Amino acid sequence: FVAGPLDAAHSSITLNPDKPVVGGTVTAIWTAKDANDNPVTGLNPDAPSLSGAAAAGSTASGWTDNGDGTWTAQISLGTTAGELDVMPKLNGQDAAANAAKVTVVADALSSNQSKVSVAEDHVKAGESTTVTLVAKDAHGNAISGLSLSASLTGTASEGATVSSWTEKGDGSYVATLTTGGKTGELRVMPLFNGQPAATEAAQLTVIAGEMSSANSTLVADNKTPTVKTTTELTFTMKDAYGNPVTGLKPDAPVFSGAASTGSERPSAGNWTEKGNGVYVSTLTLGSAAGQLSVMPRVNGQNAVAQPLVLNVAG
Repeated sequence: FVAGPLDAAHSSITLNPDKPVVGGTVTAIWTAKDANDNPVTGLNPDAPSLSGAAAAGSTASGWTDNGDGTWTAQISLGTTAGELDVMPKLNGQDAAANAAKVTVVADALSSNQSKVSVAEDHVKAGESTTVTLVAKDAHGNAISGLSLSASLTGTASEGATVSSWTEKGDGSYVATLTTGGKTGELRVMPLFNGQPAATEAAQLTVIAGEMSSANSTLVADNKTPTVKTTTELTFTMKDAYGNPVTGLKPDAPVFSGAASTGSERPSAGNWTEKGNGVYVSTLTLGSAAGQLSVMPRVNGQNAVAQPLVLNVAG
């Protein structure tokens, strides 16, 4: 017998498969029925209606009437990943109860389009920085849900580690890179299925750690200088691992004791780094004789365990 008019509330649409890849194909299967659930054939349907991010550049063939109430169309997908919503239409009106929805997935990870970056390109020994991976396919689609690892290379890779990765959405992933006690060059390559996930490794320099007052020393060329004369100060600065702390100018030292109390106070001149982590300054003694305690300062902190003690001669 002849079926009644198409009824959208009794009709449906399916897309097969779910998760097709960009540039691939997806099949649309529209089940057309009347209000008595009888199949509907011999219609003149409009072209399939495509929406969502993945509809861009996607094209549909005409609908094939299978003679059983099912109508099939092939969709050639564009290169944009994301949601694809498909609704059949008859004279501009919806011809199914709901649109069919799939996620069109990005293609294989492209090392050329993907990028790795480090928040700081100089990191102090023992400290950490953030590594960011932006993972993409050849068309520039962001790749979600990746399981990642990392490869560390270079002089400073021994003792350095990378944490678990955190996905931040839109194919962005972050991890913590912790350096160890070894200074020098370090390169980080995020890995996907054991292969490089980026064009080139992010590069950083591991520099000396925070200064260690226990490993640092201050000496003078004369332990008994006369009032108002000078003595050369030699300040050797190291981190907790014994690395020399280079390129870091100390502050003015702090003076206490009898020899710091005269009308003329002792004063240290500018520090010059003359050796690797070795800073030299000229100390001009004050007008008062007696014991002088000299405490070097670096970034507002005491730079040695115990002060240099001088006995200033009258």
